[PDB]
Amino acid sequence: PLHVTFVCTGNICRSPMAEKMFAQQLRHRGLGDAVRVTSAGTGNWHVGSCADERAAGVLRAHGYPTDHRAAQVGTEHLAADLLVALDRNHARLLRQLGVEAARVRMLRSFDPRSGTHALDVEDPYYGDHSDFEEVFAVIESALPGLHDWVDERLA
Ligand SMILES: [Cl-]
Repeated sequence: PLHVTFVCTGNICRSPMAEKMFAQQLRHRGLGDAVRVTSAGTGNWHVGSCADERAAGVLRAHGYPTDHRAAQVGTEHLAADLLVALDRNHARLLRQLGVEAARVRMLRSFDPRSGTHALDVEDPYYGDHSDFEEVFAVIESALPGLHDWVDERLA
């Protein structure tokens, strides 16, 4: 059972959205039981909390699940086959956490339009609904490449 996890700071906005969106797609693709998808944060001040409301609101609006319980990065996540970081600071930390460079990758690097220098997924925490809608757009735009990665592994 392949294991892919998404990582941001608080695990209440960006990472949780990626997790659910990806999970959903995997389900549509009949790959539900082949891949395990989670998300965790580098910080510990939101641990156990539900996903940010504005985040849930956008997921809901697009028909995605919103059930979520924030977790801090732990042994569980550090053991995933692929750690996907939302921005480059998350990437730096997972790296300092012991994960080898190759198992750590930024979400946008999977965007089919991405260049060599991956882009951060801007944090929408200090904005409103539209900002999360934007983040959804950015994430949706990146996931396809993550699917290519999964397909390859499952083969
Ligand atoms: Cl967050």
